Amino acid sequence: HHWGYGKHNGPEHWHKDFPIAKGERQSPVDIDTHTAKYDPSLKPLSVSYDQATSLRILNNGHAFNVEFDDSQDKAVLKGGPLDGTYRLIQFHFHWGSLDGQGSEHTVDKKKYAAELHLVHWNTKYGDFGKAVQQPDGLAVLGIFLKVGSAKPGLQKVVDVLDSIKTKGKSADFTNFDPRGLLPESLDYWTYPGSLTTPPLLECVTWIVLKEPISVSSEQVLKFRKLNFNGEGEPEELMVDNWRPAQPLKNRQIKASFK
Ligand SMILES: NS(=O)(=O)c1ccccc1Cl
Ligand SMILES: [Zn+2]
Repeated sequence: HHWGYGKHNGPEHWHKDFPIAKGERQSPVDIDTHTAKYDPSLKPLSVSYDQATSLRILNNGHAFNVEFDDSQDKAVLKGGPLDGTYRLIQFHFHWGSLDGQGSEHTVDKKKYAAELHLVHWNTKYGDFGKAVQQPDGLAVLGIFLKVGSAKPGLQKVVDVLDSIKTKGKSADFTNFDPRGLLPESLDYWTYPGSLTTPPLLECVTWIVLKEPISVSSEQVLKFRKLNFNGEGEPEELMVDNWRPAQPLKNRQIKASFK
């Protein structure tokens, strides 16, 4: 049936339903740190998450989304390479079956244990659905996770996962503050790319932070106890929900730092 991450419906199949899978600005990519070019004209990123309103967390059968109220300018991203204001609509993760894999972007071929995506849409296009139809419609902030010490501001997410074990379950998830997921530094690489899941629209400015956050072994362990299937189906653990690195082709990765 439909796309997933298994042997029969995984990334090497997606192009059949989604020919853009082999397009010119696909994500994720390997970030060759020696080839990315310092661009002294990029500004500092501006993450304004003080007023963020989270609503809900949901298992959509590929990952879990923590969803925000994006009907006003309450949590925005601006600056960096971005023109205009992008509102936070959701974040999710991609993670592995083992600590040695899980991230979508890689750094000099290094795979991290998981990668967080904070998904924002350009408010000149009025909603998320219109933004994805535009070459500068989305801005995703990518943050790598490595396993070491626990990240305290992730724990509230880890502790609700038992309640959304299977596809289609959701749970109320208000008053969660995503500034607790950020690393200290905001140095980044940026390039134009795509959703890394179907429909793989080429609508994203990717902003990937150099500095990983660390989470504990028990934290990422809880991610791996999720299910891709729906309740009362045979259990397929939700792991390795990451697309591998795609050809860079005709793109340059720019760095905010030297
Ligand atoms: N993995 S991703 O590219 O951030 C993504 C996934 C689903 C919807 C929107 C986006 Cl930007
Ligand atoms: Zn993602």
